[PDB]
Amino acid sequence: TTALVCDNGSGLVKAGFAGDDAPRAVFPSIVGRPRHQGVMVGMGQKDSYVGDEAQSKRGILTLKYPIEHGIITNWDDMEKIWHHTFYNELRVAPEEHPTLLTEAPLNPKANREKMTQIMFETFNVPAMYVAIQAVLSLYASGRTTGIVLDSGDGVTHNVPIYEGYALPHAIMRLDLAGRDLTDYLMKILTERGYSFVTTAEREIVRDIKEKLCYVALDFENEMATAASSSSLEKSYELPDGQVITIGNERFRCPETLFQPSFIGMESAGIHETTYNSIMKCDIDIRKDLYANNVMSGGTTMYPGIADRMQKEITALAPSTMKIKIIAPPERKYSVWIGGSILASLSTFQQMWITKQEYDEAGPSIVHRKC
Amino acid sequence: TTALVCDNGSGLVKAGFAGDDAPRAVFPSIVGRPRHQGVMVGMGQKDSYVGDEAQSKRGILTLKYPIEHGIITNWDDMEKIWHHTFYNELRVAPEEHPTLLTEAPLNPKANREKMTQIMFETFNVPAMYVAIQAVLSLYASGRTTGIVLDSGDGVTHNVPIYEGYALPHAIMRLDLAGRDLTDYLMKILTERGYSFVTTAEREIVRDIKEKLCYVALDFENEMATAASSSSLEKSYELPDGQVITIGNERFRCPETLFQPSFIGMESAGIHETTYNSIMKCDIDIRKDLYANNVMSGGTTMYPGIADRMQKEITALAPSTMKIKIIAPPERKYSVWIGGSILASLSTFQQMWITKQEYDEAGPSIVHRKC
Amino acid sequence: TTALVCDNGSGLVKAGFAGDDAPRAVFPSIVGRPRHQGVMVGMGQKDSYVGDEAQSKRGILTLKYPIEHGIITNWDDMEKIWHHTFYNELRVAPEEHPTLLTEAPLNPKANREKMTQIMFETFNVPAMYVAIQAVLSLYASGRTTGIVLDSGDGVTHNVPIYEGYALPHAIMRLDLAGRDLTDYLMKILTERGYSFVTTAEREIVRDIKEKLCYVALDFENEMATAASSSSLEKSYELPDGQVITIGNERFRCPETLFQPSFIGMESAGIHETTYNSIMKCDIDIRKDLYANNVMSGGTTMYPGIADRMQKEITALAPSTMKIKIIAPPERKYSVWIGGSILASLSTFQQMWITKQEYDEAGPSIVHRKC
Amino acid sequence: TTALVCDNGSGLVKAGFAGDDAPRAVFPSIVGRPRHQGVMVGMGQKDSYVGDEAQSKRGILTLKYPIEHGIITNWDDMEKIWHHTFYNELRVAPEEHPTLLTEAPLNPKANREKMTQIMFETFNVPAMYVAIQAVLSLYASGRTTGIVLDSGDGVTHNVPIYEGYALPHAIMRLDLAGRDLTDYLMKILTERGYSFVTTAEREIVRDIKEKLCYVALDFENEMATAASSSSLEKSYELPDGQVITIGNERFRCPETLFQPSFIGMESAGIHETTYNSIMKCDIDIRKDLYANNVMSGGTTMYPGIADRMQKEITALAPSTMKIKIIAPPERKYSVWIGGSILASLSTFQQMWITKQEYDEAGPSIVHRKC
Amino acid sequence: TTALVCDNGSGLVKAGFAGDDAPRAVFPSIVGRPRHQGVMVGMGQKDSYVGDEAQSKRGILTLKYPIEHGIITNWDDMEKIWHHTFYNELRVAPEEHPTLLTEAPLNPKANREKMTQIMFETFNVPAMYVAIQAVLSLYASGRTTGIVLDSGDGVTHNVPIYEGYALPHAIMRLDLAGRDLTDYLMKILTERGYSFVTTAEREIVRDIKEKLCYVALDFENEMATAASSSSLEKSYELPDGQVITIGNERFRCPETLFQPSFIGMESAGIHETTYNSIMKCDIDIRKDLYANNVMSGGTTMYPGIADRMQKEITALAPSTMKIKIIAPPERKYSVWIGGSILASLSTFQQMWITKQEYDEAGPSIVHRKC
Ligand SMILES: Nc1ncnc2c1ncn2[C@@H]1O[C@H](COP(=O)(O)OP(=O)(O)O)[C@@H](O)[C@H]1O
Ligand SMILES: Nc1ncnc2c1ncn2[C@@H]1O[C@H](COP(=O)(O)OP(=O)(O)O)[C@@H](O)[C@H]1O
Ligand SMILES: Nc1ncnc2c1ncn2[C@@H]1O[C@H](COP(=O)(O)OP(=O)(O)O)[C@@H](O)[C@H]1O
Ligand SMILES: Nc1ncnc2c1ncn2[C@@H]1O[C@H](COP(=O)(O)OP(=O)(O)O)[C@@H](O)[C@H]1O
Ligand SMILES: Nc1ncnc2c1ncn2[C@@H]1O[C@H](COP(=O)(O)OP(=O)(O)O)[C@@H](O)[C@H]1O
Ligand SMILES: [Mg+2]
Ligand SMILES: [Mg+2]
Ligand SMILES: [Mg+2]
Ligand SMILES: [Mg+2]
Ligand SMILES: [Mg+2]
Repeated sequence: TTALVCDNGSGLVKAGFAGDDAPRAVFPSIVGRPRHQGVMVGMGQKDSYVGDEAQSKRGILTLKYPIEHGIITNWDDMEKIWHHTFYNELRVAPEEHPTLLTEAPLNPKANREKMTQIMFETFNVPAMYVAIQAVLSLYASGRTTGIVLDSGDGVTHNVPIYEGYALPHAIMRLDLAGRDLTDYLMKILTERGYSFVTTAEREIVRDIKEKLCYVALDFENEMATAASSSSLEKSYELPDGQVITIGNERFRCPETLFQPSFIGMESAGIHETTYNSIMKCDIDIRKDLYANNVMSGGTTMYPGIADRMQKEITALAPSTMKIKIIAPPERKYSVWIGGSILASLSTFQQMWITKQEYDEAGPSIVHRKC
Repeated sequence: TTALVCDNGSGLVKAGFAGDDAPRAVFPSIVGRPRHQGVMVGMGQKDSYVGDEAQSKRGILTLKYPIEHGIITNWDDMEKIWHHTFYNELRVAPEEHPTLLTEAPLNPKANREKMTQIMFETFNVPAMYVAIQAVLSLYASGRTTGIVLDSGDGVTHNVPIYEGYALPHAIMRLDLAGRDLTDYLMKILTERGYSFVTTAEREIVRDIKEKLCYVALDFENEMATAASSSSLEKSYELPDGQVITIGNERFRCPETLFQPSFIGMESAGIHETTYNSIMKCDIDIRKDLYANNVMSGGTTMYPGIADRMQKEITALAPSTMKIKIIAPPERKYSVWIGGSILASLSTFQQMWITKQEYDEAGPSIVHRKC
Repeated sequence: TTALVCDNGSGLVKAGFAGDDAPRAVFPSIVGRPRHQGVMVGMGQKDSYVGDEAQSKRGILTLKYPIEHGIITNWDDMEKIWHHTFYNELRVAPEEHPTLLTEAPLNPKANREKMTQIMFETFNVPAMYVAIQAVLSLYASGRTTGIVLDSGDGVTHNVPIYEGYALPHAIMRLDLAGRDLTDYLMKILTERGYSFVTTAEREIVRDIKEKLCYVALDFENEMATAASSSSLEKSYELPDGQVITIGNERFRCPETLFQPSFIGMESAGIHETTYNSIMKCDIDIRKDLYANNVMSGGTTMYPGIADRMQKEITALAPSTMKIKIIAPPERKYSVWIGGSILASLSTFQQMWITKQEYDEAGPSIVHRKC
Repeated sequence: TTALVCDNGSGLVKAGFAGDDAPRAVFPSIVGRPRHQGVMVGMGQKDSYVGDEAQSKRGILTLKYPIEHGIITNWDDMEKIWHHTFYNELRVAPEEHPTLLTEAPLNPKANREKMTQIMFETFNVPAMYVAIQAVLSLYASGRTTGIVLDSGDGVTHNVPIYEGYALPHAIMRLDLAGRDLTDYLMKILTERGYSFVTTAEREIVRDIKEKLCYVALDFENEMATAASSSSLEKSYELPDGQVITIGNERFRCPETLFQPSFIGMESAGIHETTYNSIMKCDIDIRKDLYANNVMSGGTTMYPGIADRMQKEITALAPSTMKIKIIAPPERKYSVWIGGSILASLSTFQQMWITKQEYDEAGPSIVHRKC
Repeated sequence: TTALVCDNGSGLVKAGFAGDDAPRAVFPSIVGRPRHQGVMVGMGQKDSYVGDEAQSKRGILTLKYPIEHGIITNWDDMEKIWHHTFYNELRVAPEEHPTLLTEAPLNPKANREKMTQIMFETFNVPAMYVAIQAVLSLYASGRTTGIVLDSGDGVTHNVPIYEGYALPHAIMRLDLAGRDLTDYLMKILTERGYSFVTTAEREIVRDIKEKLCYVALDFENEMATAASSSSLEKSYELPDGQVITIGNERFRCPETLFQPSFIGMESAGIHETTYNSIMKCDIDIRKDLYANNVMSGGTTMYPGIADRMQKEITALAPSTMKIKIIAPPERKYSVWIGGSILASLSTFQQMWITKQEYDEAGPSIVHRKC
């Protein structure tokens, strides 16, 4: 009866039933093969470790993400993570409840085809559907009008949606996301005397960026304050026991979202892609899209990103237009919230692709249906 | 008991009961099909949108006019607009009150035949009548003598009417109207750096022409003032937030009414067709037609069109004759005013074509009756 | 008690009571049917228009004269004009006052019979009488001796009358009158660039001939003056506003009265028919008829017609005889003046044909009585 | 030695030498100024285009007729057409061969004066003559007795001619001709959905009337056949590629020749003007004029016009009289045939007005001579 | 003596002398600022790179087009490109030979004014002229009649031209051109696993579209062949060494020329705008415009675009009309060919705007002259 919604993101896998507020299953999407020979005999040494067990034993593992910027690079570990979150995390079978998968727009069709094939052949689900992460994150907002700024761990994409009709010709996609921010933070933290080279360590930098990084109102004056005094510096407690003192890196690595020239990308920052997509949209819907900029994803959780997004957009947009940046306090899981509120809808229950519909169509039904 | 009068114009549909001063229902006559796929599920997405709901959601629609220059191009959307203005706008049934339709002279008989067939078969009205827009606009003037300058959104026509006997052999018809003026304004506004290509945008140009365009007393001196200084330029507030600065376009696009060589037409302007029709009329009625030039329609609402019409006519007419241009302040709906004052007349109540009269006659009773 | 005198002429109907100087009712004798369909509903549109209401609304009517050259062509409109001048113009009933009708000599008996039948059957007058227009126009002169030159709109006739005994064997009749002059003026005005084809327009030419045409003392020298210079040309104010410049047409179309070869008639001019009738008269009354040439009718109102008539007659008559042309200043209505002065006479009151006399006699009493 | 005969008609200019059967030069009499700026440089763009070159390039021109209903409205283009037909069409000089011009009766003297002045001053012809179109069209018939029904493109006139003596007092002139028929066809073709507004298009309607229009034996029964079935409708191949389906318009627009109330004229049809002119003629020549009704002009080329003219005339004329309608198969150029057969006559060679005769007389010799 | 013709297009700058067949100077119109700091010292690092040097060093540059859809967005780089093509490419001075510039119709007057000001103030040319690209591309065809389908890199416009007189009221302009096709190809190539985000890469997609894209005879059957088998797929050699396998994208992105709904535009495809402009033209020139559809520009170089244009036009045009699509093998530079054949014309040598003419007129002489 109930439906499963599985937000297979690049950094986290939010999986839970339909009709509830919060996702019950949340864990990093990495698999870890044992790095060392393992002299001790017995104790249940396994070939792989998924999620929290990998996070706890990350010292002797070699963590890696199966999903790049949205595309699934490796498939065996992806279906392994799916089997894990289905059996060892939710303790349910896929043959009973329909599953709901999410993806980013401007996605290779091979990824969706392999998703459908894996879901229908290995697990044999009665029905499923492949929605868009940004559209669901807009559902969670309760409204139907406004452009969505969805930026997760691997991809940042924006799609403007009017009063039910979205604009596919203005869908912008930026490969700059949280993983690139973590890489830039690792690259700029070596200038302080802290080398993070290995994948296992990189997670420490990820947590440091998650709980110590913020976006400045403006770059120049915050640098001037960084240059003068240590009033800005703050210390962190490392798992090994040492302490580090980061200064301008607290707001320099989040600035890459607005100035991609730091990691080398030529793409316009997240504050300019939205304005360019709205300027590519229709001239009557711009008044409604300017005052509705729905943000989602874990990357939009920095303290002060909403204020800078606002300021930049009213700097780009005309003065008479008013800019509003909807910053929900549960925007980290807004995609899952939208999927769960979508799965309970009665009108949507008819457009699930079913096995009986899938047999004659093959793995190509997903493009024509979704 | 009461009778419905429905001025199914090319740009607006003025619909209301009989015996009242103002039409209660006024909205643009366009239907809009959804342009984009519509990813959001639910919320009441419809196949079409008529009138003000189309004007509000014109961003995602593709607006189009079912009526060209007076002829009804598409019939399904026309009867859809009729059903809309009957049920969702007036909340009345056509089976009870008789309806009154209007049309322009020199009209194809197929249009009137299809009008009668749709009104008698789909709605099954007890009685109806097809009058002429200019004759009704003259009724609204309270007088019976004078030529009528009726120019709406699709057609401009002139018919001289004496003390009850009109002259059908002098009925002039000009395909130049407000839609052509809007097209010319769109064509000449690209020279300033503002491209309006799509139908939805074109409505913005229509409102700009409605509330920023005027007709000059003479073209040459106003151009000389346009050439020298910006004393003439005025800014406009666009819905997107931007501002535009129009100069000579304020009086260049309304000049097409008097110089059709701008949009390419070879027809004499609205100031020469009236004089040629009066010169085609009888030699004793010219003295009464020269001093009575009743104007109507929304196109005759430009500031200064009455003065230029006067000046041009006394330039064409002999000097001893005096020219008067009746410019009523409610000439935008003068056709509807005349229809409503006509429907209350007791003598007219006998010449409605009824269903019992329509059965044996077929759809050809309208030509012999009206 | 009082008696009605009704001069039912070809161009005008002079109707009034007896014993007064001027006729109170004067209007053109034409009926006008509506030419156009008449789209406007109501306002009192009528089937016909008689007299001044037809003259005012002549633009949309098709005027026509019921009386040709003296004979009544159509009878329904004639009795309609009679009913009009009796009820809507004089506001009196024919059943009370006796009516007096006039006619031209050498008239078909059917016309007088139908006149008597209409007056006695439709209106039921107590008494009536059918006199001769020229005899009454001679009464108005106060004298009893002299030939009468009566020329109205349709017929020109001359009857010499001695000291009470008229000569019926010398009654000449010429079908050349004002209508033929108007037709000739219309035919010769097209050579200047002014086309008058329709009946309504023709009235404008009639007024132009009434107030701009004169008869020359001699044709040759006036042509020589017309040929040289524009000293003769004069302009006219048309009702439409235009102006025309007529030259030799001011005295060419009135010359038809003396040279009938212009409109094609073979009849001797009005200056030769009088001389031929006097030469057909008795040899002792010629001395009294030569010095008494009473003129009447509206056609004899041209400036200079009296002088030319004189000159022509003394050119035809012997030198020892003296020629006099009585040109009264009220000769336009001289027939009505004579009828009114005749109706007051006591001796005439006995010879009215009465209904009681009419019953047994039928419509043939008029020939034996009058 | 040879003489030029130039029938400067309202729609066509038939020009050729004398003594031959057919006119070598035939082309429409219109001049066309270039309507558009003409971006292409070179190629021989000219200020005007006359005749067939205007007909071929009528798309970018604005055609107009210098001759109205017989009067020459504009003189510069008229003398331009004369110079064209003299030099670029016949390749002859006017100084050598005498020219013969034609005109309609009841013509303004200014037109003939300007004709003579242009022919004697600009071209300096040795001699010329201004004849009448109907008299020449009667010459072409080989007989001398009979009334002529000459109806071209601008004027329809009738003049009865006996055994050498014509009757100028019975010359009727009707302004209804082929141009008015084309205008009526354009006005009544808009009821089928085909709008012809511009002058260039109007020529297409002219050809449609020339090769698809006929006159019915009677109006009522042909309408009854038009009302029932499409057995009457016929399609036409437009130059643009489209096809049209005309029904009752094939015989409705030619009916205007007999019922002028369609275009609004009050004049009696061509079947009543002839009878009224014959009834205005002499009573002994009516027997010879009834059996001789010579028709000419291009307007008399409709299939069935002869039969309807016959039927109408024997309906108007007495029964004992026999009516004959001479319908020659070359009546389209009968005026030119008569001019050419007239120019070869030896007796006519003496009455040409010569330059030596023209010097002292001025431009007024034409009225006294012709 | 010789004249310079400079086709400053949106994607390429064809510059060469007059009187020769091929343009000697051809290079992309982009400027590239150095993206990276440039650690190496010396070697001639420059602030900008224009044309082929930018194409060779595009890896470290950020290419951008100064011309949008025809309008010049940035002026400093535009005059820089002009100075480059004048000095570093042709090695000539502008002060000696007159220059000829081209532009698209329906162009903002500010662009032409700035063009004239830059050419007369910075370079001080003796004379110049601003022609239209489509008119020149028609000159290159050697004929004068036919509509031109000019579609370059930024704008597609159509102007019908008759035998020297063009029709400015039927000039259609479509903002869909090769740049939009390249953007659509980049958007649809991400579905195969190849992300092109940066401007430098986009040139690789441009070359892929130039040498691997074709237009199908019909969309449906070619999709059916694309769906079934890889018989359609073809590989490409990337500069980095990798190979790509494109399938339906070979004919899907060129279909945008006929179905603008792919990139979101509401404009009718290039096959419908031509038919709508011809239907807006005159009815006599349609027969000559249907059989003459001159194509030009680099976008019209796809294999099979001529056949599809033909088929679509005979599908829209009537059947009796014959459609011809002139597809010249040098239509990529047809505008330059026409400019060069135009500059050698003797008649055109008089209408160059000169400095002495420019002084008193200011930068506004270009509108009144060209
Ligand atoms: N409190 C926080 N502040 C800043 N960044 C955060 C915070 N929490 C998570 N993130 C970043 O957001 C990313 C998670 O993205 P997520 O929303 O899970 O993407 P997806 O929905 O595609 O799985 C992490 O990589 C982390 O770097
Ligand atoms: N205030 C105004 N000034 C100038 N033009 C106007 C104004 N209001 C309306 N119009 C023009 O008049 C047109 C409406 O014509 P309308 O009178 O409704 O025709 P119809 O009676 O046939 O419906 C509109 O297209 C608009 O361009
Ligand atoms: N002032 C005038 N000068 C010249 N002609 C006139 C004048 N007034 C009237 N007429 C002519 O006289 C005619 C009127 O004739 P009228 O005497 O009324 O005849 P009847 O007595 O038979 O009615 C008119 O047709 C008009 O043409
Ligand atoms: N075959 C035809 N059938 C009917 N009408 C025709 C035909 N040919 C020509 N006409 C009409 O006749 C007119 C030509 O008149 P025409 O005899 O040339 O007058 P004119 O002699 O004064 O030049 C044209 O306008 C055309 O409408
Ligand atoms: N062989 C080809 N096949 C398809 N498209 C081409 C080819 N060559 C060039 N193009 C396209 O044509 C465009 C060049 O347009 P061009 O004719 O130079 O415009 P302009 O004349 O305005 O400079 C390029 O952007 C390219 O995409
Ligand atoms: Mg995400
Ligand atoms: Mg209207
Ligand atoms: Mg009288
Ligand atoms: Mg003729
Ligand atoms: Mg180009």
